[PDB]
Amino acid sequence: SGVLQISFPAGIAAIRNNSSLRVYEAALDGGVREAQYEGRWAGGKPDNVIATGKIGTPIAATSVGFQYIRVYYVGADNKAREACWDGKGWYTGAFVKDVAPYSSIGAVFLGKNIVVRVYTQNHDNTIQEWVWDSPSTGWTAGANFGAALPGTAIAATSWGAGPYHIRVYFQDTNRNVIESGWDGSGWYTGGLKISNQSPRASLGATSWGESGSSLGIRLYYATQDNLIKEKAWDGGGGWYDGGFQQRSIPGSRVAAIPLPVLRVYLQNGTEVSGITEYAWNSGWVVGQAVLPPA
Amino acid sequence: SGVLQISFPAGIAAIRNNSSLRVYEAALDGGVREAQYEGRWAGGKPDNVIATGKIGTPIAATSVGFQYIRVYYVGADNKAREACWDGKGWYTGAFVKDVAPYSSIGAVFLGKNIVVRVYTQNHDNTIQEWVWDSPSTGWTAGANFGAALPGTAIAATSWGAGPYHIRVYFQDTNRNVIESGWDGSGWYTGGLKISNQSPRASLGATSWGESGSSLGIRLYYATQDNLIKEKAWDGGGGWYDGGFQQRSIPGSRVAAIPLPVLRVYLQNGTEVSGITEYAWNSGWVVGQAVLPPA
Ligand SMILES: CO[C@@H]1O[C@@H](C)[C@@H](O)[C@@H](O)[C@@H]1O
Ligand SMILES: CO[C@@H]1O[C@@H](C)[C@@H](O)[C@@H](O)[C@@H]1O
Ligand SMILES: CO[C@@H]1O[C@@H](C)[C@@H](O)[C@@H](O)[C@@H]1O
Ligand SMILES: CO[C@@H]1O[C@@H](C)[C@@H](O)[C@@H](O)[C@@H]1O
Ligand SMILES: CO[C@@H]1O[C@@H](C)[C@@H](O)[C@@H](O)[C@@H]1O
Ligand SMILES: CO[C@@H]1O[C@@H](C)[C@@H](O)[C@@H](O)[C@@H]1O
Ligand SMILES: CO[C@@H]1O[C@@H](C)[C@@H](O)[C@@H](O)[C@@H]1O
Ligand SMILES: CO[C@@H]1O[C@@H](C)[C@@H](O)[C@@H](O)[C@@H]1O
Ligand SMILES: CO[C@@H]1O[C@@H](C)[C@@H](O)[C@@H](O)[C@@H]1O
Repeated sequence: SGVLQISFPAGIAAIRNNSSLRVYEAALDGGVREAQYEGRWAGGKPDNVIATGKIGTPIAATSVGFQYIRVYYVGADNKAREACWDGKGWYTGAFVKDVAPYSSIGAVFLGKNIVVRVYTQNHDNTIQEWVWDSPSTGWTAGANFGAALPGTAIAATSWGAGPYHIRVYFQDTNRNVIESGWDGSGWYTGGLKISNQSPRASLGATSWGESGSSLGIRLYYATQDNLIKEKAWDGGGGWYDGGFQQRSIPGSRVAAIPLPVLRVYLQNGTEVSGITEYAWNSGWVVGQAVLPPA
Repeated sequence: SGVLQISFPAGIAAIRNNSSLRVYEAALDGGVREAQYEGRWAGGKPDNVIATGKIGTPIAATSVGFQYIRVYYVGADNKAREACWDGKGWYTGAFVKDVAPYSSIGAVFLGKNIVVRVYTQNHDNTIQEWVWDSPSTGWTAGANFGAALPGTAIAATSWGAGPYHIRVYFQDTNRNVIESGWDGSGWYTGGLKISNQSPRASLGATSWGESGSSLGIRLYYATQDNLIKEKAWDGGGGWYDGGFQQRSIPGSRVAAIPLPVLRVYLQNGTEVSGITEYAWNSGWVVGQAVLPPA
């Protein structure tokens, strides 16, 4: 066990391809460790580092199956960087952007083609989108959502193609959790608002289905009491308070992968620094008490 | 603006000569910054750095008036190090000791001569005493309190001249806050016990008076739900829950300087990452909403 090498609190990101999972956790030296679920849990060790950022790096991960994985982290040079998987080994990606030293990161693949959005916080504390549509044009600026709380968590999810549907959750300068939305016709301010939350309260999103009845979105958020709670959206909506409620360590990040393998990853104190998996199976249960390298 | 350079959460240390205060706060690049109170608050800026540790460095600070100041921090190499003041300018101390990567620091002067104790957590997770008695002998290993919780906070306070009195507060492997005492005739387990507290809950001790009726000890500590509360010992005895109960950011540190200039420093989310001063004046009040560099 080298669970004590895991940060307290760690940056956490999670992806899945069917019942194959990956969880990316921050080591306390800035190392971004991969944990693998392939019918059992492995990795999280020093030889599972896919890159090194600064101590306290946020992690954001996104994928198209396991055909393409992209993991985002912040270096000690206050630049967001990118680790890449294209089926035959990890490599450094072209994504390099200056961020506020306290910036969080969100990232999404758009549809089943290799199209990427990354959301970071500028020095001026605005949320800026980064766009990759193809190699010819490379990384460009997309939308800037304006002033956000300095240090805000940033949580992004996408579903659909033609058009793509994107939601980005972050805190405004009055500590409210708000939502930036895109459905093909410009960015708007969404229906989701959690009033007057804790400064830099952690945020995690997942989504499943398509626009209409099948659609689901879950947004996991820190309460001022070191709980992680859940806002939920299904089909045509009405945001509501979901059943997920769990005690966490102060500052726990949270990451979610979607139904039908709905899992939520946080730090609740197990083995001190270890990450815990919660699983929806007609009700919340302990999916795995502590992730590798425990 | 400048206050956004302070870590979230930040190591905090405080000392005082009469009504002259010094507060040491960690910048989010590991910078150890000095705020000064000389009838008004100043400092906290980049040209007030006295030393640079790893991001999330703990800070311990101890003084004999303002004739002698010692400030302890952890470097990027997992070595606890010292910045010194002898009344003529800041220099690098001889104290360089290996520490677990997540180690805290407690440090005390013993009496009015130049005698120092530093408490750290070793790689094996034991609490280690470092002894400085004179130049002839230099830094030596002292007592070892055994297994502690990996990443425990460490708070240390001393009073008295001969015998010297030392109390060291830290978290055992069962998450209980416990006390190591020295009254001149060997170390013992003290009466202070705070059962099954949050793994690595912050800790801050001040003491005043002398063994006898005039003795004060105040131990500030973090609760599971982001309050800082207080354990109080007055002269003769009986630990009691103190009046001091404030809301904090997740993982806020706490530092305190003794009555009759009793002030508690913590991070409650004012200007996001600013340190707030509480004052004792027949009841707890706000003394300084936000410390420099804000
Ligand atoms: C062998 O390939 C496995 O699956 C890939 C999707 C990556 O997660 C890689 O780190 C892992 O070793
Ligand atoms: C081919 O380019 C690689 O993958 C693209 C989808 C981007 O993530 C890019 O930064 C990376 O270098
Ligand atoms: C049409 O409403 C938009 O899409 C839904 C899926 C929700 O994200 C809602 O808050 C948003 O405003
Ligand atoms: C049926 O309940 C709703 O959807 C489930 C998938 C869970 O997210 C639950 O917390 C939520 O209230
Ligand atoms: C049946 O296994 C459940 O689903 C897997 C895909 C993992 O999330 C595992 O930890 C969980 O117990
Ligand atoms: C004389 O040596 C200086 O003062 C002593 C009290 C110690 O703090 C030592 O590390 C420092 O270099
Ligand atoms: C006499 O009791 C000893 O000294 C007191 C000042 C307290 O620190 C107590 O916990 C300790 O065990
Ligand atoms: C009687 O009041 C006690 O001593 C004061 C000096 C404060 O520490 C207060 O919180 C404590 O309850
Ligand atoms: C006289 O003013 C009070 O005491 C000073 C020594 C400082 O603690 C100051 O911030 C506080 O308001």
